[PDB]
Amino acid sequence: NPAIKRIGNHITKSPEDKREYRGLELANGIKVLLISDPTTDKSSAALDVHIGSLSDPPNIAGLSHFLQHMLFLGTKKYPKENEYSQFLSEHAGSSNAFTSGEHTNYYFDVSHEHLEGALDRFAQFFLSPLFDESAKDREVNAVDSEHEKNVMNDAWRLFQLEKATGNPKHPFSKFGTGNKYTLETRPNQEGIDVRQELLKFHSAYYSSNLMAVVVLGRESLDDLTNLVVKLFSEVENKNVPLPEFPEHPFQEEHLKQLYKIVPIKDIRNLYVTFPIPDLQKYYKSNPGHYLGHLIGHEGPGSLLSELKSKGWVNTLVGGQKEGARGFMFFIINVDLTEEGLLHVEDIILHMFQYIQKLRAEGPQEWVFQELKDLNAVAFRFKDKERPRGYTSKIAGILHYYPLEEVLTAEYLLEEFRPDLIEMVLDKLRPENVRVAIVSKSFEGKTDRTEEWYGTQYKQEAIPDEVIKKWQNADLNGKFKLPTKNEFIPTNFEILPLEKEATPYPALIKDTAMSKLWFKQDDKFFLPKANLNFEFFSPFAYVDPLHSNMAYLYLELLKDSLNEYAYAAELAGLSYDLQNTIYGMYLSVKGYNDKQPILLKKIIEKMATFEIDEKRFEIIKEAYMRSLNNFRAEQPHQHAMYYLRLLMTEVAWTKDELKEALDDVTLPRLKAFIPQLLSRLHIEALLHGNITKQAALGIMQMVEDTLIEHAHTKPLLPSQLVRYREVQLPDRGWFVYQQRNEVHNNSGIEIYYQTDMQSTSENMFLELFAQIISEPAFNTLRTKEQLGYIVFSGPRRANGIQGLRFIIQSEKPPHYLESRVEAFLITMEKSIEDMTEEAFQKHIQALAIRRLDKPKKLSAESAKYWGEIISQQYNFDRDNTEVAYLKTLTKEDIIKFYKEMLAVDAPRRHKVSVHVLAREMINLSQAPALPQPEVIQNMTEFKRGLPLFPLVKPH
Ligand SMILES: [Zn+2]
Repeated sequence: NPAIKRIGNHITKSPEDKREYRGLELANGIKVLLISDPTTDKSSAALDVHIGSLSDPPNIAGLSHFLQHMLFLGTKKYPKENEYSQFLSEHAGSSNAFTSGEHTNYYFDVSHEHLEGALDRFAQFFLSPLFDESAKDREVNAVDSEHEKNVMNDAWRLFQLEKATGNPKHPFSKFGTGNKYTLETRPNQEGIDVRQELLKFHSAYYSSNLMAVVVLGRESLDDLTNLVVKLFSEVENKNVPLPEFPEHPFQEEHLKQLYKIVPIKDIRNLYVTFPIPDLQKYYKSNPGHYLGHLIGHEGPGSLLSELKSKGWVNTLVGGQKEGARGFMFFIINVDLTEEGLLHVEDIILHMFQYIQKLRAEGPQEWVFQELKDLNAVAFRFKDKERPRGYTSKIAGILHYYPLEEVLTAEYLLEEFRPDLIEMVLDKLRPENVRVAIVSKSFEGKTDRTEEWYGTQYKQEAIPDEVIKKWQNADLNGKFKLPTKNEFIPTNFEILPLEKEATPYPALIKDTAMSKLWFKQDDKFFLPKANLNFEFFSPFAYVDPLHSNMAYLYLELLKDSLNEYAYAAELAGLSYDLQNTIYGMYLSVKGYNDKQPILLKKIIEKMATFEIDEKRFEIIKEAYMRSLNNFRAEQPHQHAMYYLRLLMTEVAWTKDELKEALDDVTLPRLKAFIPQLLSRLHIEALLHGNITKQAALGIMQMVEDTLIEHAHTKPLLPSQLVRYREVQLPDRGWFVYQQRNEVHNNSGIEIYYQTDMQSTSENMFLELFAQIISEPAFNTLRTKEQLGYIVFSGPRRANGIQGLRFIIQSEKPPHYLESRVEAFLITMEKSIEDMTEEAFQKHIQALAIRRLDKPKKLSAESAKYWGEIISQQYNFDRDNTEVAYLKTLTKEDIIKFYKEMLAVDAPRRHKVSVHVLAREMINLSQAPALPQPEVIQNMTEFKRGLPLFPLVKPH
């Protein structure tokens, strides 16, 4: 075969991985991985081009990102602007892409029966894209919103600020997103033909030698091979040299520098950065991760422990951070308490003290050995990935590793390299340090402005006196290396499937205190389990004050277990613990071996909790800011939030919570906890590598612990009250209007309430949503370009449902309203004009999506958990609902549109949330809308309306 340059030897995989693999290099240089999974419901492909933003023309920032957007909008073989989206949508698929500095990564999934058609359309992106003039003029606005959305976001600002403070000559300094100015206005002004620059760029850099492809399907490896050779060997090889960046963006003049930065949110952070060489080639020893593991440790003896005890920091991140081919960074990032903010010099001294400890002890093979063993176990028992993410991830790493090692390369450690460890450790020195402090206290004291985001900051030399103090850091006896991790699992035995084992969770305990749902894993056979618990107390959400206290309690509890639980975390045993409107939620996930130990500790801790006053005051202060910082969330997020407040029976606002927070004292909190625990109901799902007897024991152990230490008594069934959704009146339209003070975009959510969830009402809604899904995106974004964010689909809450539209835009909400209304009328015509085959395609597409099997335990657990917390308990829901779905007709959907959704629908139930921005033809005809009732007060609104029933259990 002349189209294939070489075929891969065995691709190393986990012995638990039933998927089949073959690696190839095509004659044109494309590295390929083929994955055969005859069980998969969705097939997938991805292609990664080893070119990105760092290669943008200096005079056209964002070109490669723009290019990425434009490949979706038509090729020579498939010139219809949305043929790709529409094909994927009509075949249960989805696509996306991303542009980073050195990569452009495209990926899709689709129903397994339609891989070839999806893959063919896809391949044309890399052969002959149209870069249509009309589409270019429109899509540039979507890139502009993407950017607009990021501008007042603290992370993006910091991201670009770093680039702005290094060598300006370095490609690292480039603005990667682009916007209307960089991609249209300035280029027109400078006489540039952007369509030619896209063609020029595609031609020069989209070369086969820089591409890697991954394809996953039901087909055999042989069949997948022919397929890929067929569609991809015509991609042209231009032998483009791979861009490299051997010169660090941070040279001498950029070291021993301090940056004082004003955030948008009220946050307090410190970023310590060291420039380091490119460690990528050392992947078999991974010295930077060895050091990140230690410097970032959260257990006893760690840097974070001492910083916490001193009341200076709460969280810490440490380790290596990617740059590009040629350079990397090493970082230590902490948040700051109000004291911490006054002690940055000391915090940083402690950092250099801990680093000095590492020099003193030298490289530790036992530490390396441990990281190795953990990674080995993690790889062996890796959860089976969803195809779309998997092809994308592997396509990226086909560029860095031999074909035979792509699956293992990022997991298995091979080499102990004390030499490389000392080499990197030698870079972590004060003379090589960069320091950034983010705090509102710098407000008004800054003299520089980063140009792309507007970030206010100040730059100073770190004084030599301060550098010297850091350089002479003695050994602090508070810092000890971590000890052996006792949570490392050793028992991976898969218990044989019991005789009375069930396909769905079975109710195996139904007492006044406990409802225990159980299922032994019959699918995945990895030594793991998920243990989920809902704790109900009417006292977790009875008022704002108690809602605050439930939160602080659990935050305090997690803060207190952190040192102990960290070992468990590294050993693949994690837990999740948060307060809810009904109670408390606890999830323990991971290797089942040491699980009961961690679970017992959490419950013991809950029931015998002693609060540290210093920890209390600090966490309370952070929570204060956290509530306040909601003002800086995105407009569309505000819209969703306000709607959730409006449609739920009981809901405390951020203002209400914040106001009540000043009244939370230590005495009150101490009194609250035993009250909260005094009466409970526990509903649990125990699912995985466990038996009925172990499950009964785990459950009973949780109860017995609560009973012994907290004297927990049962709740009454009548107390187990779920909240209802507000029942909107026939033909009603309500508008609630608010302003976002931070962002200069508007947000809108439109909710067309339909009826109670129900087999029939569920599938009417879901099928209509399926049909309008792609056209809504194509119409409201691609054509009309209202915003980057355009979403439509079902909304489900409290047993009720309806259709929702969410948009974030530069246009005012009342304008968005008419365009969404104009769009609905178009869909009605579209359903009338659509063929029977086209209609059945949509039924078939939704069917595939609903019946898509979970590939890992947690995904299956999640399905059940939904059935359980919604109190609907409909475990066979998918087969049932798909069967009903298949009997539906074009006529049925049209009747449902006319009765519930159309503008003059007799049972239209419409509520709109308008979030105004900070400073506030060729188009289809929008219908005239009625005068809306403007909601002035959320409480009056709820009082004046009925409440829906709750859904009856299955
Ligand atoms: Zn984008």
